[PDB]
Amino acid sequence: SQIPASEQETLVRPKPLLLKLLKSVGAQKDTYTMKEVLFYLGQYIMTKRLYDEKQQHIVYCSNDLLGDLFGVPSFSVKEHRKIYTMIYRNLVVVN
Ligand SMILES: COc1ccccc1-n1nc2c(c1C(C)C)[C@H](c1ccc(Cl)cc1C)N(c1cc(Cl)ccc1OCCN(C)C)C2=O
Ligand SMILES: [Cl-]
Repeated sequence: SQIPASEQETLVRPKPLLLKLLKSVGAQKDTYTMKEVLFYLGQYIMTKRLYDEKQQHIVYCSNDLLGDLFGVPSFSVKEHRKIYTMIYRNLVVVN
């Protein structure tokens, strides 16, 4: 819809700050798929309860490493294209 299914198959190498976050939720490796990166970031948000309990579409991250990563104090989980750009700040695509 917003995102082609093929995007999930993209292979990526996280930069240090993203790697730091991923290591708190998932197995370390040099190269991830975007399916993996997205899953792990989602799990990070859920475990650390960075979403508004009463307004669950909004992630609040100004008091968290995630805010440094994404460069925003908050965002909506519905804004998928924006999320991909924020993630892409922090990785290199490998091919
Ligand atoms: C605070 O959020 C919630 C609270 C309660 C329930 C759900 C959610 N919640 N909603 C969504 C997410 C979550 C959490 C974080 C897993 C993730 C998502 C959002 C942000 C990031 Cl960085 C990573 C992921 C996986 N996400 C999303 C983002 C993109 Cl760019 C592409 C597809 C996505 O999901 C498609 C639907 N899926 C459930 C199968 C959503 O639409
Ligand atoms: Cl933190």
